[PDB]
Amino acid sequence: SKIIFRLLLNVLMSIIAIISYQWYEQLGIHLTVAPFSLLGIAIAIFLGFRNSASYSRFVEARNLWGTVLIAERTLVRQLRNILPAEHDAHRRIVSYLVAFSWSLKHQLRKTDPTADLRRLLPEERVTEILASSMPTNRILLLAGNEIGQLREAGKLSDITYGLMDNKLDELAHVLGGCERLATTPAFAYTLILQRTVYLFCTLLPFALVGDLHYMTPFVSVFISYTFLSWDSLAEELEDPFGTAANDLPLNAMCNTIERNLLDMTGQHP
Amino acid sequence: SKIIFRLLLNVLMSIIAIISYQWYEQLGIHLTVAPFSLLGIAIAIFLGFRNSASYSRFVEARNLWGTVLIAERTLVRQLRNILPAEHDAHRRIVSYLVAFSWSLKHQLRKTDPTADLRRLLPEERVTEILASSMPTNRILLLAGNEIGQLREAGKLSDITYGLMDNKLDELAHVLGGCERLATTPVAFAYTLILQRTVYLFCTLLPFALVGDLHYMTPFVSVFISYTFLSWDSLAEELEDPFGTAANDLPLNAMCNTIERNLLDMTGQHPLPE
Amino acid sequence: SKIIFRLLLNVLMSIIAIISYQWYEQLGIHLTVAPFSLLGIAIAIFLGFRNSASYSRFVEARNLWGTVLIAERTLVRQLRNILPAEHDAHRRIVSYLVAFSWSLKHQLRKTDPTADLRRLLPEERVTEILASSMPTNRILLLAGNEIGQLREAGKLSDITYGLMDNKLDELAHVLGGCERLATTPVAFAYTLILQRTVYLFCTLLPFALVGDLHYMTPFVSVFISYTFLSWDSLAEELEDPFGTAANDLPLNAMCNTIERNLLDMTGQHP
Amino acid sequence: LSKIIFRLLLNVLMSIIAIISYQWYEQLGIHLTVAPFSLLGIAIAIFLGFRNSASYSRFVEARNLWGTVLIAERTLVRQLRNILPAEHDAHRRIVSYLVAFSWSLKHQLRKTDPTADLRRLLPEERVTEILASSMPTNRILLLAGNEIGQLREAGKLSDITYGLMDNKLDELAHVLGGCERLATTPVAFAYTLILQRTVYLFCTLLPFALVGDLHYMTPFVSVFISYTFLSWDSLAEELEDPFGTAANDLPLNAMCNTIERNLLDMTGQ
Amino acid sequence: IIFRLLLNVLMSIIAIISYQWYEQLGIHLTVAPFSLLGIAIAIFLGFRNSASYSRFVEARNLWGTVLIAERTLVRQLRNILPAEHDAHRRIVSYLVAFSWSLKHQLRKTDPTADLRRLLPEERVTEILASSMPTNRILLLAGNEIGQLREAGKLSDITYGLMDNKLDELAHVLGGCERLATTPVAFAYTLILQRTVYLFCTLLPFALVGDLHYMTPFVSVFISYTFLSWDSLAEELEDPFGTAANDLPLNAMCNTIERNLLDMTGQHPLPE
Ligand SMILES: [Cl-]
Ligand SMILES: [Cl-]
Ligand SMILES: [Cl-]
Ligand SMILES: [Cl-]
Ligand SMILES: [Cl-]
Ligand SMILES: [Cl-]
Ligand SMILES: [Cl-]
Ligand SMILES: [Cl-]
Ligand SMILES: [Cl-]
Ligand SMILES: [Cl-]
Ligand SMILES: [Cl-]
Ligand SMILES: [Cl-]
Ligand code: NA
Ligand SMILES: [Zn+2]
Ligand SMILES: [Zn+2]
Ligand SMILES: [Zn+2]
Ligand SMILES: [Zn+2]
Ligand SMILES: [Zn+2]
Ligand SMILES: [Zn+2]
Ligand SMILES: [Zn+2]
Ligand SMILES: [Zn+2]
Ligand SMILES: [Zn+2]
Ligand SMILES: [Zn+2]
Ligand SMILES: [Zn+2]
Ligand SMILES: [Zn+2]
Ligand SMILES: [Zn+2]
Ligand SMILES: [Zn+2]
Ligand SMILES: [Zn+2]
Ligand SMILES: [Zn+2]
Ligand SMILES: [Zn+2]
Ligand SMILES: [Zn+2]
Repeated sequence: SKIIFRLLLNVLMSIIAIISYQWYEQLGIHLTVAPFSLLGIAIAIFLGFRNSASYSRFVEARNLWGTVLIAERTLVRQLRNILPAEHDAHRRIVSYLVAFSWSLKHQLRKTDPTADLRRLLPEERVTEILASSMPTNRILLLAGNEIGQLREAGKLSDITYGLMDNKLDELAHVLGGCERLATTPAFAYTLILQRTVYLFCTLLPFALVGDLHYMTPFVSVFISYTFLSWDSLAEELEDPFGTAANDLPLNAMCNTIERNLLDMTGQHP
Repeated sequence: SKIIFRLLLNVLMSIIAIISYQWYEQLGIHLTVAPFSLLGIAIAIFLGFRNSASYSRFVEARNLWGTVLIAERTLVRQLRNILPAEHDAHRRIVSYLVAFSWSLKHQLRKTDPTADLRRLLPEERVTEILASSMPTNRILLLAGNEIGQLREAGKLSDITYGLMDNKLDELAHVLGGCERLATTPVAFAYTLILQRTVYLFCTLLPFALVGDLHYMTPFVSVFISYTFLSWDSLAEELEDPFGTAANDLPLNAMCNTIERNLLDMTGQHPLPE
Repeated sequence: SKIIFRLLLNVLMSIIAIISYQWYEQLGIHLTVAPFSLLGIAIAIFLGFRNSASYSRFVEARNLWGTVLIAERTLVRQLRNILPAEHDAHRRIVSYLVAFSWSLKHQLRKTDPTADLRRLLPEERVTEILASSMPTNRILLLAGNEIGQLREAGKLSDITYGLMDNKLDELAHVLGGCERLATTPVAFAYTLILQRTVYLFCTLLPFALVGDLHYMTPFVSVFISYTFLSWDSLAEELEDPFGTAANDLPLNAMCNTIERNLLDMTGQHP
Repeated sequence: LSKIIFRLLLNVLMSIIAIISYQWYEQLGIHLTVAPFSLLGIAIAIFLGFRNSASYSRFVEARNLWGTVLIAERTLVRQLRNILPAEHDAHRRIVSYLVAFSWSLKHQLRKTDPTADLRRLLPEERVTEILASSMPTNRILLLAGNEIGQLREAGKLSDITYGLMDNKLDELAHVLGGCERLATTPVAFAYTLILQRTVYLFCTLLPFALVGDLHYMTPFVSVFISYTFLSWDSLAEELEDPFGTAANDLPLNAMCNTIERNLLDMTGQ
Repeated sequence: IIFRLLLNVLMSIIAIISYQWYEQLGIHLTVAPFSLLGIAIAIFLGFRNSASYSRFVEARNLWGTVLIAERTLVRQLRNILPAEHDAHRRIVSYLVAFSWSLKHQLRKTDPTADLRRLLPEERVTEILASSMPTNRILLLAGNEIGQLREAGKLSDITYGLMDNKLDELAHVLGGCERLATTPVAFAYTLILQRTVYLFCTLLPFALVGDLHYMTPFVSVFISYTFLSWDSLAEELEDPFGTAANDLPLNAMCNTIERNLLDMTGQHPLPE
């Protein structure tokens, strides 16, 4: 958030514009507003569409995480409703579902899931999970064996197994959607558009000065602020899985998921 | 609204601009229209996309609430169609479905669900529900218990149980979606910045217009201002869909419809079932 | 088409503006184009987005009606494919399905479904349906009973019952979707504000076009007003999809299509 | 079809008129500045933008529905092969229905005679049943459904596997309804014509408004702008008839051939 | 792009040194008409880019579904039939073959080496003999699932759960094939590109009256803004074109192979 830096440099560029207006018609240099109107409206259009895309990715990310909570709540719901007495199963599945959420956070944050895993699962499971090119996937497989074994033992039918299998499928879709949003970056343009906006804002006073004279800085900074604010919104929407204040609060969301699942299985945080 | 204040303040700034125009050249200050055009067009473009995001949130809230009515109607339809004789289960499940709606409403309004729940559920359940940090979720789990019991007693097969389970799933998506929409909107921070940008734009505008319009300044300036502020205020009215304002969702009426709907669909006759 | 009114109304102001221009200097009033460019462009942007929303609402209402035809077509196909000999059950269910659509139309037009119900259903059922304050919903429930009976009788299994149950769900989504779109549209209030803004703008516009256009004022002004008024009125047309106007959804025709479909050839099938 | 080249020629002519008739503009009091035409052009571009968006989406939807036919038919055949590998008679019958469905859909949307295609694929008895119907394509689905219906009655399909295939007939029904929906007069088609006339009027007036500024340049600039608006506007009419036979409508014949070839490929024919 | 920028500079010089001549003869270019046109062009490019982006997102989503569906199908095989490792390995081969085969089909490259490395020779012959190889692979995968069903190792229910996944892959195949053909408004895109090109080359002549020697600077900047946006659109429209960036597609086919070898304990290397 060196937007305040970019403003100050604008005020500076404005002063340089006023000062150097003295030599403007002489060097053979004239700068009108109308060409900058054209360019500025074009950039605003492009910024409008770009931000629209950024916003949508951020919302999709928030939604995918939304689905983790919904699908996990419902899997636990089904286990209790279908197998009310299998409390061991209840607890092991819950510990996989909770491990899934934390490991999803670690995967997207590019951090180590070991501590969280060790808190939740026996060490043999941790080892098996850590060895996988995709830990969240191994957890889904392991949650799968729990309902799998219940099915082998005749406690679930093929139908009731399928109802719960569908929830693991839904979690696979969340996993896939997040990995798609993480490793998605023509982000190359987000930077190009940014430099465009920067260059435009810094050239702008030079074009305004002929008309506004001493008023240049105020108008220049006002227009710069509007474009720079809008442009920086994109930047803040473009790393939804990051650690910045305006990124998704994944730690808090994992705590909510865990709290919900412990609540449903009669445990106290 | 506060908009009439904003218009009147704009008239004032216009009159100041007319009367302070004289001192303009003396202070060496020019304000042309062209840079304000650029700025205004930029702001309008941004307001367009912003409002589009606001509208979408409101429409989603509305769809989520539409889903409750649909999912609950069909769950009751399925119970009557599949277990026509099981009136006690019908009444238990209906009262959970109605409790879910009211509970959802209270949670989003951050109001006390107690009256509505006491009105609908037996006391052993009501205290269990208010014991949770997640009452609405608890109510779904209890509705699930009902159909779970019909399964265990052989009244529902695994298949017919499945058909009803799927409807509990739809209600779960509603709960999750509503909860997501209830937390601070995405990039709210900017919506506030934009509003301030619009405010500053409207109030600086006459100073830009005056050199061209003179006394006509107030008329044109408040007109432009009304256009920008009306559009910007629409976004505020759309952003709290679960709020208590009249422009927000009539959640109370919606929960009444749901209740009346499910009561309509059931009732009458005793017998061992 | 009070666009023809507003256009003439606009041609008046255009004359006024030609007869005043000189007298502007005497009253101390200048009105340049540029401020009106800014304001007109903003309005166009907001009109664009607003129309988009209106259009989306219209299209959704159209798709929901499409679903009625699709889901009713496939429910009857399932009955024919799974229980080919059960012609009595076919007739009964088909009449509920046909009653569903007409009942949905009446609900959305706020008209009396009594005649249509009596044409299709037993009187006992017509009274049952009219008793409900949600009659379309009651029809689905009644359609479901037919399917339910066939399952209790063991003619459908749980699986094949489930296949048909899904189609009743689909019709439930349509009922719900339509009820949602029938209620006063999102921020309807603003479409009325935008409408007034467009009007005022078109009215004030010639007063600011004179200085540039002189005599050409009424022509260019009426052209601009048509463009903005055309587009705004389109919103009006799209906003009430279940209305009775000629530009609203042809609900009677669509209900006729559904009926002819389900009764294709005295309801006979290979 | 391509009447734009006309409108361009009419535009060059109005440019020549404008130049010639410019002098007499005074002593009448008729001026045309660019600025009000800037306002009008921009408003038109915005509306063209939104309108073309809807036209584009409708054409995309027509293409997607046809794509669903390929997908749903592939998988129905796949399912039949995988579930009943030995039942080649049923394979051939169901395939001929699925192929018949495709061609009949095309005939329906083109309002052409399906008879020869139907006869090349099905026995006369079935062709008779199909053509007797007021809704032939829908009746083909019913017949396809009776084929899988019979396999179910004979116990070769269980209810579960009958269900898997029934779902594909549902998809085909969504395609049929969707196409019938798209085949009817577009939402607000009337405005499309209104917008067209607006663009035409604007384009023919434009050179009168530029001549003041551009003199002899008028014809070249007015035609460049006119082309731009007319190119964009004519994209609507290019996208508004997806089922037609023009070069830029969907190649339904080739698509039906692709469908047929795929199904024949999958059944060793 | 850069060649169109330098030509823009060259047109600007031509504009400066010739400005005097032509304006004398009664041929004027002002800024306002080019402002109208440029803004209209920008509006059109906005909408165009919007369609380009949406095609791109669909491609990403379709390939996302390959990973999801293939992962869950293999998970189902292990959860439902834990002991059936031969069947596991065969099906994994078909799934991995499907992905590589899809990529080859979309890129129009030769799938033979990927097929020959994954599958028995007889099966490769069958697949290469078909005009729809990727579809043939789906059919073969379905065969494996269908065989376990005939042997009564899958019930109809559990067979069904897996059949659903094969369906997801059928929708990926077709969506990608549809995306692979020429875009719906491709002809206009050619028109708009040329329209941007001509606008950029004429622009200096419209500016020079106002900017003089500054003309090459403002002209090159405006041009860059328009051509960047156009260029981005070109890339996005064509997620499987023969000019595409192959990194993500290759990445994805490798990720899924790795994932499935992991899931069937073919990794890591034994002790
Ligand atoms: Cl769920
Ligand atoms: Cl528990
Ligand atoms: Cl439902
Ligand atoms: Cl009851
Ligand atoms: Cl009842
Ligand atoms: Cl259907
Ligand atoms: Cl499919
Ligand atoms: Cl065959
Ligand atoms: Cl001249
Ligand atoms: Cl075969
Ligand atoms: Cl294995
Ligand atoms: Cl394994
Ligand atoms: Na970050
Ligand atoms: Zn779900
Ligand atoms: Zn438990
Ligand atoms: Zn899936
Ligand atoms: Zn539903
Ligand atoms: Zn009852
Ligand atoms: Zn009792
Ligand atoms: Zn209380
Ligand atoms: Zn004066
Ligand atoms: Zn359907
Ligand atoms: Zn019959
Ligand atoms: Zn004049
Ligand atoms: Zn005059
Ligand atoms: Zn004159
Ligand atoms: Zn499908
Ligand atoms: Zn065969
Ligand atoms: Zn055509
Ligand atoms: Zn294995
Ligand atoms: Zn590995």
